Amino acid sequence: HMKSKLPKPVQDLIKMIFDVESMKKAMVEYEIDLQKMPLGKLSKRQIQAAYSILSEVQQAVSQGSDSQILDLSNRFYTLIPHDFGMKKPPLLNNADSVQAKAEMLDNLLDIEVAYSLLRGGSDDSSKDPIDVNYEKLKTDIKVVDRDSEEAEIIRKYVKNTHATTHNAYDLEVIDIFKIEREGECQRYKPFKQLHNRRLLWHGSRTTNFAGILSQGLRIAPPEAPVTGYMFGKGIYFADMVSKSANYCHTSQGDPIGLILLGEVALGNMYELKHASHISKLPKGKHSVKGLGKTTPDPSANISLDGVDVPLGTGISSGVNDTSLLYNEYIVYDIAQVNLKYLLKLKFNFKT
Ligand SMILES: CCN1CCN(C(=O)c2cc(Cn3c(=O)[nH]c(=O)c4ccccc43)ccc2F)CC1=O
Repeated sequence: HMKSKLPKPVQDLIKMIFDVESMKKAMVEYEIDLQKMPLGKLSKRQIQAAYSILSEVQQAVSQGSDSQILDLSNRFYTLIPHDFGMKKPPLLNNADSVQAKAEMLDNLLDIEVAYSLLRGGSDDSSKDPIDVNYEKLKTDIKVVDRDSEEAEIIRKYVKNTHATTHNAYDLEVIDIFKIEREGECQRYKPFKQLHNRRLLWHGSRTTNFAGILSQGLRIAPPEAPVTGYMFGKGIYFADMVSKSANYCHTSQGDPIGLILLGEVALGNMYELKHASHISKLPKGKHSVKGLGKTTPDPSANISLDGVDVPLGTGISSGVNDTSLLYNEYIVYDIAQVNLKYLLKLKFNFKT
């Protein structure tokens, strides 16, 4: 094949996110049986059906027996096969069980998209598959120069917003990509001049990124249990890098992670201290802010392309009885997100 004229950083990114064995490695981390439910048999209607059984388990938990729960728990394992041998699998009887399997199915949606791009489309041996797979993302990815002003601001955002409670690792920036998904700037047009636009982090495991770059950040479907998400079904962002970095699910056994910097149109924020499982905002509000105990210093805010970057050092917020150590931002219309950067990160675990 022609050998591909993309920059080396962009080529390594494509290999990373379209890695088939990584998708399998992620599936088994959720205790899925690849014998019964391999990567190829995975589909949206099975995932949605599973979500719905998870919604029924939510219902039985909210109204209090281990007899009826058993049947609902078993129907879930019927739809998404798990690896337990000749088993008796563990019972899904609490809110934690619901949250955990919801977060798995979230990931399965992104893996299904990644794999479907991989096995859809055309097969040309005279093209480098790196280029082939790059085109399927429908995203322009360019490497940012390490000396540029936007690189300096971004590295400072990474540097200044690592939390003391997440000090089991620290982060090096390897590559900074400027990204532009097809049609997203057009979709963002109604919110482009809205007040309170903020450049915020979103981390995910690397096996979600083909899905994210092709489909954008999305809302979990109607079938998903709204109780499974702290502030309902929306797109979640953080202003502290380490909080988002945790959702990469790096380890000593694979600490290369990817993280997004997106422009989020927050507008009039509906501020909350504790969990609230809503499927729609109250009138006049464009986002939810989960109020952190700590927050980046408001005096140290900086502008990048007319978007506030909250890159100050973490200080006290003056909020008392909150569930959240750090801030959290949720939007409930996918048109309120414009993804601007993607960072490849080097996790230095000190444990
Ligand atoms: C089905 C696709 N999907 C559902 C998962 N998703 C989210 O934004 C999302 C993400 C999380 C977890 N999470 C997360 O994965 N990354 C974060 O940076 C983050 C920051 C603050 C709070 C939660 C975070 C929890 C619920 C969610 F809905 C976007 C998304 O595209």
